[PDB]
Amino acid sequence: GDQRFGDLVFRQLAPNVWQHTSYLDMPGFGAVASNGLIVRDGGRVLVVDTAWTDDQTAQILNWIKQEINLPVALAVVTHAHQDKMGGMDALHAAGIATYANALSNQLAPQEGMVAAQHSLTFAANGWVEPATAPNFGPLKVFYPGPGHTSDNITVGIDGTDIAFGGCLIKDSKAKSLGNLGDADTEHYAASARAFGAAFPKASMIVMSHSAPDSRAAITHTARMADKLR
Ligand SMILES: C[C@H](CS)C(=O)N1CCc2ccccc2[C@@H]1C(=O)O
Ligand SMILES: [Zn+2]
Ligand SMILES: [Zn+2]
Repeated sequence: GDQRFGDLVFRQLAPNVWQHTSYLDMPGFGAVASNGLIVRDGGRVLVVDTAWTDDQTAQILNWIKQEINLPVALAVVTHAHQDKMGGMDALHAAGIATYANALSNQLAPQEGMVAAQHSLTFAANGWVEPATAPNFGPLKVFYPGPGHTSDNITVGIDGTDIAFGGCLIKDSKAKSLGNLGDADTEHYAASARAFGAAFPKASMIVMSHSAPDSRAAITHTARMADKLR
């Protein structure tokens, strides 16, 4: 199931949904996978998260051209860290409209990232303000609260069993929540539970640093975050 294309891996999760995976050495910790999503909506393609680098992100676009051969209408990126936004210039070079949380766009320069072209904002209960996410089709964007970072957002795919927790959610066997330097340890647990509650029909939880898991990833993440309060 893991289709290799250059240095990336693509895995079909549903008839119109694929996981993209790219790798970057984090010295002393290995070649770390980061996952995002590709969704076909009719005659166009939507991307969730870049790869770590421009070159890897251009490879995503080349895979899409070969395996889907439809235009990429937009991309949404889920926080201002390199695994999610490191390939912004490649998306812009391809003419793809890009979207991020307004706070991610604000943070991008200090994080060494190129900002997305458009900013998403969110209602008090986390759902995206629809005028800021035009043409998102089946992508349902939700801000669960601060957790892994203050800007982290999540995305469900309507018409599927899939929701994407990004780097907020760890798998059900993870030993910890990882680096907490940008994290909000007071609010993380509630944000993890809010993601679960936003997407109650998503039995397949996709996340950035582990393979797709059951909803036990959400409960385990929440329980780990409870430990930190
Ligand atoms: C660059 C990304 C942005 S989320 C990052 O910081 N990661 C990625 C996953 C990983 C794996 C091994 C060691 C550290 C990390 C670290 C973390 O989450 O702690
Ligand atoms: Zn991150
Ligand atoms: Zn990450």
